[PDB]
Amino acid sequence: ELRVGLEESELWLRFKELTNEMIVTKNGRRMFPVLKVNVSGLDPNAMYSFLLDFVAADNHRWKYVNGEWVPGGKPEPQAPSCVYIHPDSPNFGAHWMKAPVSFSKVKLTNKLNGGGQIMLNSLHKYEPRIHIVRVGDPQRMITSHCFPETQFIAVTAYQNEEITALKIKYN
Ligand SMILES: CN(Cc1cccc(F)c1)S(N)(=O)=O
Ligand SMILES: CN(Cc1cccc(F)c1)S(N)(=O)=O
Repeated sequence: ELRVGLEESELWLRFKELTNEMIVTKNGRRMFPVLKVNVSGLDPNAMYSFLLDFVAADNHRWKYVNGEWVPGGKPEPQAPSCVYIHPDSPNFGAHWMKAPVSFSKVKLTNKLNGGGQIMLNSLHKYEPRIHIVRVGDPQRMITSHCFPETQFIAVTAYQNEEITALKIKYN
C-alpha cells in the first residue's frame, strides 16, 4: 500500500501547540521546520514527480491579540495557485523510497517576484499538501496527502515570542 509518513512529527507538534508561524518576504523565506516525508508502496520501477502546494485552512484571517490567535477579519482573495516541483523530479519510485523526501529549498513569499516561490497571504493559515504524479501515465494518476501537523499562519514577522525562541532553539 502507498504510505506517506511525516518525518520529525514530534518537532512539528511542538510548533503546532504554540500555533506555528512561517515568515513570508518579498524575496522568499525557506521553512523551518522543513517538510520531510518517508514513502513506501510506490512502484520502485515507475517514475514519479513530487509536488507541494499550500491549502487555505479558513474562510477568515487570524490576529494575535493578548498572546492568543483569534479570528481577525474577512479573508483576502485566495493566493494564486502556486505548485513547487521537488527538484529530484522526475525520478524512480526506488529514489523516492530509499531516503526521506525533503522540501528544504521551497521559499514562501508575499510578492509574485518569480523564482519558483509560493505566494501566501499574511495572517492566513495554510496546510501543506504533497502530490505524487506518475510520469508517462495516459490517466495522469495523482495521489494527494495533507499534513495537518504542519499547519501554520503566514506572517511578515513572528507574533508569538515563544515561536521566535523555538525557531532559534531547534534551528
Ligand atoms: C489512494 N488510496 C488507495 C490506495 C493507495 C495505495 C495503494 C492501494 F492499494 C490503495 S486511499 N486514499 O487510501 O483511498
Ligand atoms: C527530541 N526532539 C527535538 C528534535 C529536534 C530536531 C529534529 C527532530 F526531529 C527532533 S523532540 N522530538 O522535540 O523531543
